[PDB]
Amino acid sequence: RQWAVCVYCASGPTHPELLELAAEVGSSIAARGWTLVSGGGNVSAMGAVAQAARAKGGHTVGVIPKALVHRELADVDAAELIVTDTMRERKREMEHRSDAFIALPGGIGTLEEFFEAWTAGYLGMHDKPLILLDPFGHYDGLLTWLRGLVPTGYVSQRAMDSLVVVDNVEAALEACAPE
Amino acid sequence: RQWAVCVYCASGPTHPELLELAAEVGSSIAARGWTLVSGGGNVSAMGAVAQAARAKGGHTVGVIPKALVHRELADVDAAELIVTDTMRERKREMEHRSDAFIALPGGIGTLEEFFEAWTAGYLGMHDKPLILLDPFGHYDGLLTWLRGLVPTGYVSQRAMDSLVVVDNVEAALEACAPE
Repeated sequence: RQWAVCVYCASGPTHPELLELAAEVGSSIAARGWTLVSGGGNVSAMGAVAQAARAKGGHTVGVIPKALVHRELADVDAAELIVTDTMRERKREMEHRSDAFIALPGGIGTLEEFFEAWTAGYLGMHDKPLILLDPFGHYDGLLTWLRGLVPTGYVSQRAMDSLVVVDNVEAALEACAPE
Repeated sequence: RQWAVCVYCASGPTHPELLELAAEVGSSIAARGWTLVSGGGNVSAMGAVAQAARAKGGHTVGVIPKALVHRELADVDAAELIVTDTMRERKREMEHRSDAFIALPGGIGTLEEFFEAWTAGYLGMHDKPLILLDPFGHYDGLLTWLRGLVPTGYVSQRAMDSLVVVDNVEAALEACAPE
């Protein structure tokens, strides 16, 4: 059973900075001998990360709910394509299959995955690393805003501190590595 | 069965402004003859909303994972209390029991809930209203950041327009009301 890293990332934009990020993540995961777990779609960053893992010989696991199969273009090239009945089952599968989590820039669907993984880690329901990887300032406004929730007690310092925020792929993967 | 409104909200702080808002919401839900659904805990805003609803003889439904029963002071005085195995089952039960959703100020756990409900509605998995009720600019920074995701295509204008953002209880409940 290879170490597995789950990547949550955009399903929409085709911006080169986004796709190039996602591709480097996918390559680097594969090059470490690690399995990539992702949303199993061939669009946007989700397509880019899995394609790049495969180009380097890496094992890819794609987990997609049946309702998104035609919309997010189910990744028929994943070595394991897991099609789930529901979206919550999709997230449970991605969690169960993975040893660490990386969130790349994305929109509301990425954010719901991220907040779910974060809250679960913080409550002690799993002890897997959660990395937010953002080289081009995508989540700057979100993080400034989350930090303002600490002095007012809505978010604990401990919750903030259990999130690993980095701007480069190499630091993201070091923070995901098996101890 | 009775029209049911789910209220996602803080589980930490005890600010009078927060507790007063959550109490007014619970009282006003019961005053309409509606059911309150919530995370079934007697802490912070979560406890204030369910206590206010029940105080006016409103039907209250609490949904809580077994692992939070102690730390969130499971609301055993609720008319119905569902104890689930997982956080995902918790959120599934809250969704299926409810006709409309209100998010009040909260932290990462509220944002987890809110972003999941938003995503599911946007993708067409339900057509239930989603209201963000914020009389004190709690979410101003989050909304400003989310709107900055629209011109670059991470979040559609359609997704933003889905959200009903209001600053008062009456407008929130009007937007949750049965057609």
